[PDB]
Amino acid sequence: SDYTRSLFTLSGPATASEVEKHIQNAIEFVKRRDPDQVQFIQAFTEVANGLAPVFQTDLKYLEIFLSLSEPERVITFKVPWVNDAGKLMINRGFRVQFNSTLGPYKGGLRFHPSVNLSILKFLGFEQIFKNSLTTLAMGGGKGGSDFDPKGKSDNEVRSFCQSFMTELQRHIGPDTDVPAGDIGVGEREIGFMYGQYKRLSNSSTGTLTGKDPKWGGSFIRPQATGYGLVFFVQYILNDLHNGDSFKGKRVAISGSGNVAQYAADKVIDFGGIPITFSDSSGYIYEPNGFTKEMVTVLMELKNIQRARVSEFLKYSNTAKFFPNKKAWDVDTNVNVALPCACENELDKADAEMLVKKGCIIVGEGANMPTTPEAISVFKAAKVTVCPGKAANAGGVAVSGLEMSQNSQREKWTSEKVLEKLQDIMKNMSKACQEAAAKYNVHGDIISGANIAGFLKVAHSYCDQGCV
Amino acid sequence: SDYTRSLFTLSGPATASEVEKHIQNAIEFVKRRDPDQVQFIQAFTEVANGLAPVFQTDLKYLEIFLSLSEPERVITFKVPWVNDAGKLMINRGFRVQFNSTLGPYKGGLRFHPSVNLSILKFLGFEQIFKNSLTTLAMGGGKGGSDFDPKGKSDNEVRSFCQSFMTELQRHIGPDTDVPAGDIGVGEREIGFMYGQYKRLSNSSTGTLTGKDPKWGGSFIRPQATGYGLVFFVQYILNDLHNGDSFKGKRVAISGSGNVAQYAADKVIDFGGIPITFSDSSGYIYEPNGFTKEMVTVLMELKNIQRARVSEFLKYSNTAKFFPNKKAWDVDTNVNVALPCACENELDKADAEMLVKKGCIIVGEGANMPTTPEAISVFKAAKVTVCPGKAANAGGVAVSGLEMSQNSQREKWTSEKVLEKLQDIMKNMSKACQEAAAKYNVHGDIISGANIAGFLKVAHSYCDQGCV
Amino acid sequence: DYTRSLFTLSGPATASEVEKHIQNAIEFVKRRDPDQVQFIQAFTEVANGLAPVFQTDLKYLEIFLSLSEPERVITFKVPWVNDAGKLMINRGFRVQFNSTLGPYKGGLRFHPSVNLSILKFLGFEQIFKNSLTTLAMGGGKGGSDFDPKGKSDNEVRSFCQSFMTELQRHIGPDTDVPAGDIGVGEREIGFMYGQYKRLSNSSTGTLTGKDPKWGGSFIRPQATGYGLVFFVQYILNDLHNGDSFKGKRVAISGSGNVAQYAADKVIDFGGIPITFSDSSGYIYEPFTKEMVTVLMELKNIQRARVSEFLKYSNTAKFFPNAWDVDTNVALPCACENELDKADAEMLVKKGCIIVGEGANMPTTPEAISVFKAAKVTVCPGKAANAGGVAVSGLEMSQNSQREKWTSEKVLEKLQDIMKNMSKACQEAAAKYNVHGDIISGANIAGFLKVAHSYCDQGCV
Ligand SMILES: NC(=O)c1ccc[n+]([C@@H]2O[C@H](COP(=O)([O-])OP(=O)(O)OC[C@H]3O[C@@H](n4cnc5c(N)ncnc54)[C@H](OP(=O)(O)O)[C@@H]3O)[C@@H](O)[C@H]2O)c1
Ligand SMILES: NC(=O)c1ccc[n+]([C@@H]2O[C@H](COP(=O)([O-])OP(=O)(O)OC[C@H]3O[C@@H](n4cnc5c(N)ncnc54)[C@H](OP(=O)(O)O)[C@@H]3O)[C@@H](O)[C@H]2O)c1
Ligand SMILES: NC(=O)c1ccc[n+]([C@@H]2O[C@H](COP(=O)([O-])OP(=O)(O)OC[C@H]3O[C@@H](n4cnc5c(N)ncnc54)[C@H](OP(=O)(O)O)[C@@H]3O)[C@@H](O)[C@H]2O)c1
Repeated sequence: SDYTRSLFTLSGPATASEVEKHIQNAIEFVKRRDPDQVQFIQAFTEVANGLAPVFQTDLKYLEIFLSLSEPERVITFKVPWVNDAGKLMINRGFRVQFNSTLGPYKGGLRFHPSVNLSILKFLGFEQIFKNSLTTLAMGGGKGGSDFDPKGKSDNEVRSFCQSFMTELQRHIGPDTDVPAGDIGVGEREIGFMYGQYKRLSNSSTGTLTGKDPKWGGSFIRPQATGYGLVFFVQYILNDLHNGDSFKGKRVAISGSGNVAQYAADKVIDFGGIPITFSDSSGYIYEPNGFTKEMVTVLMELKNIQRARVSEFLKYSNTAKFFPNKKAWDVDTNVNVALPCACENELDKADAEMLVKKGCIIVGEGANMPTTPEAISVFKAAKVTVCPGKAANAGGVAVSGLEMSQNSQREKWTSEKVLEKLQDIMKNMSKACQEAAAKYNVHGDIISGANIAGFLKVAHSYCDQGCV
Repeated sequence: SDYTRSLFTLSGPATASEVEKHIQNAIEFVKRRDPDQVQFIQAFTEVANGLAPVFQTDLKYLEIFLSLSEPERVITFKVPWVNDAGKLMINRGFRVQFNSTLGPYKGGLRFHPSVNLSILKFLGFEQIFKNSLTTLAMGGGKGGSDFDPKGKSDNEVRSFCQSFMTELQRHIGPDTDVPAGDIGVGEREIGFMYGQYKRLSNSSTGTLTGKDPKWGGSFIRPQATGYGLVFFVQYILNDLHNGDSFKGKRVAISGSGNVAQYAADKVIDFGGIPITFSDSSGYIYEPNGFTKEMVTVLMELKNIQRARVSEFLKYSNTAKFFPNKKAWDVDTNVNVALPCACENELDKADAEMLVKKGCIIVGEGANMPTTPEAISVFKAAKVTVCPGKAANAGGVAVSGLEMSQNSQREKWTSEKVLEKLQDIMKNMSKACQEAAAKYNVHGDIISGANIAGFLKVAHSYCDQGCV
Repeated sequence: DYTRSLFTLSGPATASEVEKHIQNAIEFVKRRDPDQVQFIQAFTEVANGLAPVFQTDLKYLEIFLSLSEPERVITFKVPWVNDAGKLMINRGFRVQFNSTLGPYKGGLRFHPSVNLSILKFLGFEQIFKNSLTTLAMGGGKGGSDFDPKGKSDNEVRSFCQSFMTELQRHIGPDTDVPAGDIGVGEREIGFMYGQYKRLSNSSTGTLTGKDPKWGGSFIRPQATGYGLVFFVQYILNDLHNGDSFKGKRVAISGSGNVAQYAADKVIDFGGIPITFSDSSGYIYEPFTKEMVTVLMELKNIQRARVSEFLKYSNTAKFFPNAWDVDTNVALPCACENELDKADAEMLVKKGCIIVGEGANMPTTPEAISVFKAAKVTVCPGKAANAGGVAVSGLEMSQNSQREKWTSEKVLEKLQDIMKNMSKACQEAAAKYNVHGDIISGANIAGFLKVAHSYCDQGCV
């Protein structure tokens, strides 16, 4: 029942070495088209290599992957605005509308002086497949500006947000493109942009996500990524570790932001014991673990005071702080590791420590926390690694549930949103295992997440005539 | 109260003979407007004759009926496309937007060399009143082209589908007109047309039904018509036969396609015993019935092997095959007959056999299976006949549920779709019973389906000012 | 100035200070687009030509910098199926740079070399060339890396239709009117117009370069050559005290459409075209209208060399491997950098008083210094070869009026555009204290009309 077979030049099975040669030809082609987009080339390389098992079954999938690598539409535009000194400023705005096969373009907006086309293309490309994994009808996109919010008054941010949306509104809509927040775009910016969009469009629709619950926002948004991480690991523990669970397990958490805080809260609900938190200055350790009340104290320190983790020692006599050390160094048995801080935070040496300390599963809350060599250590040790692209998708999944609520003109209760998120992570975990088994890398959830995300997009793309 | 009375020339009660004359005047008027639309004239005649009891209460309903017989909008358009040899081809495309009183125009697309305006008008006119019966907010329409898919490559169908949708997209939309599949338009064509519509409109909406579950499709689509038939008959048995049920009932099913297969499955869920299946070559018979396992084997033979019913004897020692005979000929008591093969399959002699064999109810899975002379035999014998326009509407009902899921941006589970389909058939059966009791006679479900479908449109038409 | 308070830089500056500020502007442009080599060079060259304006008020350098950011750039995937039935994906672009003076206007280029940096450089320069025409046209440029060579007519048709299926969403008669360029001629304009009309369900002037049977204009082939002669003639009257082409021996380089029709209009003005050229060599006849027709037919149908025509004229002489022929007005109409320092000294010694550029940048910088010292006026190409874009604007006017003009009416309007363009260049040169420098005057006039209008409109 393949109606698009004739369109593709490459076809049929291939050996592993043949597939790498074809992947190299694809990477070179991407290089020639965009010679200096370093981040985008690297993202294409990583995703392609993660799909090698699929390409071995049929090389047509590599051709589909290459055709998806070209964005459907990119809009770059001048943004004029007047600052509080009365001077004209000009910034660059972007919206990369990468793929809409499974639904409207979906993806955050980043306001940061480092923003450029290469960065937004790399984030938008990966966003296609993370959004695919949520099982929701969402395509992939990303946008933003080189506008730097730092040092700017509230009114200057309002002026820029209004000018930025004056152009962007022409290209977005509730069934077309639904942007969201990112670095530099939080509740303040989403509100300013929503007001401008509503005024110009003369409509109240779900054209942005991350909105305040008072006007179209959703519950569980702050907790989504941390909770979704724990839901995913809990389901992987049951399915792959023969009925195991978080109950009674000591959990080493890195990071102390929203992902780490709310992952800790859900671990406690499941009976686990979170023992560590961390930041760039060091890590704190509670030998008998953190309680919900203790996590609340930490949340106030990080979210209100924006303090270092060492400050928690003022509130707990049992807590110990270790400067310039990672959470993985803690001297105690650790049964579960949840890196929720930043990319490359868990390296080869960290993985070797955790294996000896008794770690059975790793759950990635941050993006690409585990180094390639650390993943090799865990694979050899038979320690399951839950990939971030599936496990940390709770935030975008709730963004889709926000679109659903706006489409339904109904605000769900917090309990209903939480049930929907857990069920999404349940279905996502099953899809990863099934994809891994079908392609003969059983138990490789990292491969299963790459395969499941890509294949739904690829098959639908051919269903739709490859346009 | 009555706010439109002054608008109508015909009014008031009328005798049966007066109504017969007025129907003739209406038919002649329809002929003069479209002298050579043979199928449309016949469709207008058959629906009109089924509504005589309503016209006897108030002739204004005949004037409303005549006004509904003129489509709100018909669009015909040239469709240029280039075949695989590089030669320009021109086909004719159509969209008959017949009525939108109860909701957006809803109806399938047919690609077949026989397609013309008269055929699409007859299907679109009748579709108004079946879609009304689903209780859902759907109008009536039909479209397609004289394009002949036979002998065409996948690429040639893709080329035609894109050019066809290039024009059609201008006249349809999620709140305006939602086409679907039909003969010559299956998933391949729905996929190709959806991709083109998405590209031109720059939107992801439920503007087509019959979509794949990966991008906006619904569960229960294969099972919808067979399940809905059994749901409808079950409710008629409870309401009209004083708590009767499918439990313990021997069910003679004709046909061996999708309707027959899934009707048997739902019969088993309700405790009935399906004893027969049939095709053009003959019928097979199981004295003690078919199990779900036996139906599964039959489904594989028909859907994959494309075999005849006789092949099933290879898998069952209890099965018996009778060549060149109808399922109604089976020598055993039959309590329920479900004709699911084709029009006019159950004639006067077959009905006389079925009454003597103990048949208490007939449920039409196919279109017009029961001949007029067979219906008279059933009426005298007090055998309930469930009209097909209500009993086989499960497919269109699920298409409405697909629109609901797209509007809500939420994919329902199989179980939720099935419950909603069952509730639709419950309210449809109650409405048919109530209309028959109020206007013609208790237990005449055929009259009740004609009346209930028409009156919801007619009263809504007057509510809306007859525009 | 209602916008004075908006600008950080203000007030007069010395020549060295302007050089410092221009360098700061260039560095800012590089960091934003580090690898857009052609665009950086384009920003640099245009900025240096405006240094006299910047010295009067640094506000203009800040305006120039804000103009260097496109209003809108759209890049899009173009899927199409070739004659073998295989899916092909190409990249399409539309750089909508500036709309201050009117709808975005600029050609479409289909060539494998096409990329964002090139289209930005052409689109930026197009803003100021279109401003010089005096017509209400902004600046833009677009195209695709699609390569027409080796493609069948049907493959070009399929690509053009898919390309326009996306492009139609962003263009329109009052919004953006694309045109042809390398790789986009009558064939492609026709295919794209058909797709646009079908999707938009309208017949409007959203493309220029259209066939006269459906919205096209006369004088389209002849515009650039005719406009060059008009511009030089008006400069001769204005700056050389009533001088004219009549009786003047005209050394013309090249043998394309520009050189041919420039020769035809030179003859109409009473001048004597003495030279033509090709890459293999140049011919010199101590030519008539009949001879030019033969030369055009021989070159345009046979695709022959100029030497082949020398067999057809006994008076013609061919020199293998145009300024070198010696005899008692120079019009370079062949290619860039064709006129070097030594050639300028040759021509000055031969007595040439005016140079008219039909090609892009024919005269080297060192040659311009030689002509400047000799007081030989050089008419910049960006004004003199703008006749094609001017007639494209006249095509928009005819479409807006739903009236097809006679050939005579189109030609009169093209001539009047060049009369007003030459005056605007001269007056700008006088106001900024470089009298007779038509090159600077063309740079100044094109920029100032956009910049002042940009401030009038609130700098949005
Ligand atoms: N929706 C989401 O939130 C979401 C979803 C998927 C992935 N992610 C990824 O998750 C990470 C951030 O999660 P978040 O939202 O909780 O962000 P956040 O609020 O910035 O928290 C990040 C935490 O990591 C810490 N950190 C950074 N570098 C570190 C290092 N080298 N060693 C130890 N701690 C370090 C930070 O401490 P300092 O304050 O000292 O830097 C902070 O406590 C990023 O990688 C992000 O891309 C987030
Ligand atoms: N499924 C739906 O969406 C839907 C909805 C409403 C109404 N219907 C109607 O229901 C009927 C069947 O639908 P389906 O989906 O089951 O189609 P199908 O898959 O073609 O099955 C039709 C069955 O009837 C048999 N048949 C045809 N002519 C016959 C004859 N003269 N005597 C005995 N058997 C005969 C066919 O056997 P052969 O292979 O020998 O022909 C086949 O097994 C048609 O009237 C259709 O229009 C279907
Ligand atoms: N035509 C327009 O609409 C237009 C408008 C504005 C500006 N221009 C500019 O004008 C220039 C030429 O335009 P065109 O219409 O004449 O193009 P064309 O019709 O292709 O003719 C160009 C001619 O120049 C010749 N040539 C190339 N390099 C040469 C060299 N080094 N010495 C002598 N001759 C050389 C070529 O001779 P061969 O036959 O041996 O190749 C060719 O015949 C280009 O720079 C173009 O951008 C054109």
